[PDB]
Amino acid sequence: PEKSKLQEIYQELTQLKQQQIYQELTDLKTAFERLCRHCPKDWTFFQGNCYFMSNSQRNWHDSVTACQEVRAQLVVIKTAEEQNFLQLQTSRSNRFSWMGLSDLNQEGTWQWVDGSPLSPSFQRYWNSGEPNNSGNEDCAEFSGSGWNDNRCDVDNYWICKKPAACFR
Ligand SMILES: CC(=O)N[C@@H]1[C@@H](O[C@@H]2O[C@@H](C)[C@@H](O)[C@@H](O)[C@@H]2O)[C@H](O[C@@H]2O[C@H](CO)[C@H](O)[C@H](O)[C@H]2O)[C@@H](CO)O[C@@H]1O
Ligand SMILES: [Ca+2]
Ligand SMILES: [Ca+2]
Ligand SMILES: [Ca+2]
Ligand SMILES: [Ca+2]
Repeated sequence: PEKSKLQEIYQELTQLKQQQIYQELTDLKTAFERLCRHCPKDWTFFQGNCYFMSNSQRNWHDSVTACQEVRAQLVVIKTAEEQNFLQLQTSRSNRFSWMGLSDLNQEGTWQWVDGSPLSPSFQRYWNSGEPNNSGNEDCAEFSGSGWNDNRCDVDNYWICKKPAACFR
């Protein structure tokens, strides 16, 4: 079967100035996954991943579960280019949307739903004066041209993300 041979490729990979060897290893792995670009209907393809801009609103927690139900994740932003792309989409659609970011576990400590912390290089995306935790806000949303922390129980459109697949 096809899905079988694919296994054989990832299998061999696992079985494979040192930082220079791994850097090229990442290039190779990426050159292959680059061939897998199938996205579910109505989803957007962007840099190897598929994004879904919901057509309805939900609170933050319900948005998180909505994404898991389609084998995806409330969008966790990894690069500046990704952030700018999403911000433009939400900006043009005039819709406030949730992202997988919150300081729920510990006020002030922003963390993505995949465990990773908010890097200082992303602090520039917050809107002027944010995050102000006005009335205890622990969830991030695309608001205007930047981010804003809002209440978890508020309703917003959301965005989910998952890797493009090799088979339809
Ligand atoms: C405590 C409170 O509810 N204040 C609201 C304002 O919202 C707060 O301040 C803004 C700047 C933002 O930090 C929100 O997260 C706070 O809840 C509210 O301003 C608007 O707030 C929405 C977000 O819900 C957008 O950010 C708009 O751009 C803001 O103008 C104002 C007017 O709606 O009412 C209270 O002061
Ligand atoms: Ca290379
Ligand atoms: Ca809090
Ligand atoms: Ca908070
Ligand atoms: Ca706020």
